[PDB]
Amino acid sequence: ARAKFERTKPHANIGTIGHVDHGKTTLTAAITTVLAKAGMAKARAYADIDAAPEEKARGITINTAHVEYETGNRHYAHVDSPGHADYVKNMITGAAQMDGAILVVSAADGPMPQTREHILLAKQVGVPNIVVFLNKEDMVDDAELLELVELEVRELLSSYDFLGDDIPIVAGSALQALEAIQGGASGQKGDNPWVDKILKLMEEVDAYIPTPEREVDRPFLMAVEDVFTITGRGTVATGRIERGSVKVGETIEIVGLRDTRSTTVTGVEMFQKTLDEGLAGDNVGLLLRGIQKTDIERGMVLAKPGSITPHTKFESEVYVLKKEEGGRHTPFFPGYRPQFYVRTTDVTGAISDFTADDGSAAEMVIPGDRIKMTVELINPIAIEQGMRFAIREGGRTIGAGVVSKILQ
Ligand SMILES: Nc1nc2c(ncn2[C@@H]2O[C@H](COP(=O)(O)OP(=O)(O)O)[C@@H](O)[C@H]2O)c(=O)[nH]1
Ligand SMILES: [Mg+2]
Repeated sequence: ARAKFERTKPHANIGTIGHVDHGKTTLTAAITTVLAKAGMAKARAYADIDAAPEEKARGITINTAHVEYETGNRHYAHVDSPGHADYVKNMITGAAQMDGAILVVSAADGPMPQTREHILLAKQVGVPNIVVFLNKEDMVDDAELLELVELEVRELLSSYDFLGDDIPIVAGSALQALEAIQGGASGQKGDNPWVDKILKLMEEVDAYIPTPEREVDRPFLMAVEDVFTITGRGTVATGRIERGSVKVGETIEIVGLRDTRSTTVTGVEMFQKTLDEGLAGDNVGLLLRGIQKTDIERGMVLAKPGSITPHTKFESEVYVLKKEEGGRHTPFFPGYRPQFYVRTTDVTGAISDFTADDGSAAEMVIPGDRIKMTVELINPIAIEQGMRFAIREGGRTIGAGVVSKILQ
């Protein structure tokens, strides 16, 4: 009968990716500017977005512009960054979630090394989907040429396991659309062909990039931060619920550092609140029946049973911090054994099997660069694909990783 009324339009986090100078920032400006004609955005000017501010977080410095807008279908947080290094750092550290990405490819240049590398990183950090905007169409007078670039991009996407045959590719000119608005174009479809292509891009983004599942609908996960003995019935484990929800009476697992163990949550507490249910984002104390404080310790996570498992070895994309950004001047090398900060604690590990983007072996990865490598931890800990971690030496972050593949 009646659909449920949605009080808020769906939300998704996207970003523009692609090679420097291909039009990422111009496209971002053009989107906000076209959508501002509908009343759905603050029109943001190129020079504004192009001057992206620095952000600090957990020891990583990244230049990143954040714009917001909506379509008729969905609200968007949109990230855009000046340089390649910002994209590596944002994608690896996860400082900007991407539910999907707009890959901007210059028609006049075709895909370029950072085109490949941003698709690579998109695959490795688990970006679900990509929409391509083939920019600078105004510079290519030749439909046969546009097709060849589009085929090359599809082939490139397919080689990183995106569905190259399904990815929408919209060809256009971000610059011409912005000039068309400045010259008086309305933002209504059919009013201006360059603006129509921006509107076409966003329709494709609305249709093709999925809205992420709500965090509270995902399987429960909480990293244990503190634990307390208050009565004999069990220990109160505290933390912030990273995702999902937990209810009194539910069976959860304690995962990592010790054999996985099942227990019943018999209470959920927040400040001044006894709850029946803790929700993602809530800082809670959870009473864990029959668990003694000695059985439980930071590093461990609480999780819906079977939703996450302990592992010791995995492939990852790792960024090495420059000394400028608080790292060391020396490269990472095979068999280096730093600390791996996994959610709450340092775990000792050894890195190995450095794999260059072309798949050849690498002898090292210098600060400021990124590489695929294998981590083996000394103790098992709850690991899943897309989990981020810091690599740390004497408490200082010297790199950043994202799990790309569980090996054991
Ligand atoms: N001819 C043309 N130039 C464009 C177009 N989009 C961007 N540019 C120009 O290309 C340069 C790089 O664009 P920018 O958005 O800064 O690229 P980014 O580094 O990928 O963000 C700028 O001087 C833009 O004005 C386009 O559609 N056509
Ligand atoms: Mg830019």
